[PDB]
Formats: sequence, C-alpha cells, structure tokens
Amino acid sequence: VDMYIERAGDITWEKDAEVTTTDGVYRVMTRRLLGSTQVGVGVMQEGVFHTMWHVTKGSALRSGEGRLDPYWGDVKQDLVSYSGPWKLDACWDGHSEVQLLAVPPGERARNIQTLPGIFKTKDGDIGAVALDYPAGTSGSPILDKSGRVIGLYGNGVVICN
Amino acid sequence: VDMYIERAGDITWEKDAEVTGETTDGVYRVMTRRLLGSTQVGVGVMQEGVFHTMWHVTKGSALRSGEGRLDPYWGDVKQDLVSYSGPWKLDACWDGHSEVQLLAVPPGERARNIQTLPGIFKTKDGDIGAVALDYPAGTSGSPILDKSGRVIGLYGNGVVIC
Repeated sequence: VDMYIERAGDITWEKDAEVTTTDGVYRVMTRRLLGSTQVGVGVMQEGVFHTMWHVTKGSALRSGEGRLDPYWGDVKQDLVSYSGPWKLDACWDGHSEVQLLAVPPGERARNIQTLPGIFKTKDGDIGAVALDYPAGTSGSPILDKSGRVIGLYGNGVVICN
Repeated sequence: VDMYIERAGDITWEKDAEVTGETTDGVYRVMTRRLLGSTQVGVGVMQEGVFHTMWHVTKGSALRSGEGRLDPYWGDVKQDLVSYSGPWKLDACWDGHSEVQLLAVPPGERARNIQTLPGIFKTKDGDIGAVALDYPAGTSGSPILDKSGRVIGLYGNGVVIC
C-alpha cells in the first residue's frame, strides 16, 4: 500500500493543440498488492501540490524519496493542497476557449482545446469541461491562454466577478 | 456527509463468468456527491444489515444508505477495513489453491464476475492471496467469492488463506 505522485509533463498552453517535486502536472498513483491504479491527477505550482479531496482523501503522498503532508482541504469544494496553501487564483472569462491538460490512466499527457459549458449549480453558474475521460483522470488541470490553471477536471471552472 | 451507497446487484458465483433505496444484502457502489455529479470512490458488501468496505474508501466517514445515515461501528486503518452499523461479519477464508470469482463493480459499468486464480503475495505477517487484475480507480472493495458465494475478501485487500 503506497500512494505516490509521478510527473507527466509541463503545464503550458499549446498553440496547435488538438480541438474538440518540481512544478508541472502529476498522476496520483496507488499500489495495493499486485495492482497499480491511477486514482487521479494534480498540479505542482510554487512547490504546492493541488488536487481534488476525493482523489487522496487527505492521505499523505510519496514524491520520489520524500513525503508530502496535506496542508489545506475542503470536502465541500472537493479540494486539497499539499505542503502549502491553495495557490491557483485564475478564473475563466466565460467565453474564451480553454485547454484541458488531460492525463488519462496509462496514456501520455495531451492538451485538448475546448469551450466549457456553463452549468446551473446550487451556488450559481460555473463552467464545466463537457468531455468524457476514464476514471482516474479527475484533477487534470484546465488552462487559460496564459497557461494559468483556472480549475481541475471534474471540479468545474469559476467565472470571474 | 457527501458519501452514499447504491445497490449494484446480488453476490453470487456465476457459471458462465469470464475466465483467466436498498438496505438489503448484496454489493454496493460507494459514491461521493460533488457539485457537477457523483464519483465512485469504492465498493462494499451489505451482509446481515452490516456494510463492509475498506477504510481508505470512506476514512470512517458516515454514509447515506436508502434514507438512513450509517455510522462506523468498527475499523482498522492498518488492515484497511471498516464495518458500518455493526461488527465485521465476513469470516470465510481462501483455501490457497482454488479459483475465486471477483465480482468487479467498475465506475459507470455493470457488475460482472471474472474467475481467476489469486497469486500468493508476501506481506510482513505472511502469505496472502492477491487478485492480479487491473480495474479503474473506485473498484476497490469489490467482493472476492468462493464457489459457495461467500465473500473471502475485498479487491485491493487480498484474501486470507485458511
């Protein structure tokens, strides 16, 4: 039994993308007996690891030889930061295309340019990436044209003001 | 509490298996409710009014079942087990040579039985059976069955040898 993170690539906006403990994007992996599972994805920015609460459930993560303890979490927002407070502040303008840096289980990271739908929720309107990825892709970062993370896959995108 | 259980089917050995709300007994998805939808975090077993799953699935957190909150009764983080609303009821063990059936309940897919022979895995305390099959995240807790349909362990937790 071992929960660990594994670099899958850099976070950048890609110009010609397909259309429908260093910083970067990581798979969250779990080893239990003879099995190996991708349980999710997250973002290392300014030495803080960001993912969704349901991916880790606050469990400590191995990175390399080191160990990352949960710093901050909210089950309601379904978010968790490791080694530091939440660092992702960018919001979606509500009209611009975004890029999903999808990291599906057993597959390479790839950017996919897409237009979020607006979804009516309890709290109000939020953006959502309407794309189907297999279980364990959740936490994949959503990027604005400036390469800043505007949300995590499964968790939606907040619209500004 | 954002976690709830949902019956996925009956626990039985299937003859024609591939080879390699309800308070009733059976196999359940463990779901979390987010703003944009529900996510399957695990699977468990309702036997004799007690819900069994793995500690890492719920973290001891209360579940919504049917129209009633289930409170954790027993748990061990080390063995990675938790029973709800009563003590642990699953006592059956693996003989160490017989094939078993994994009643896999993968996220967004129907329950299916697959017949397989566990490998023997070395732990600190000794030898245990381990199902060598790859299922997506959220399939952990899926019951492993002897020919009598009794649960001999949960997927990702291995199978105690008698």
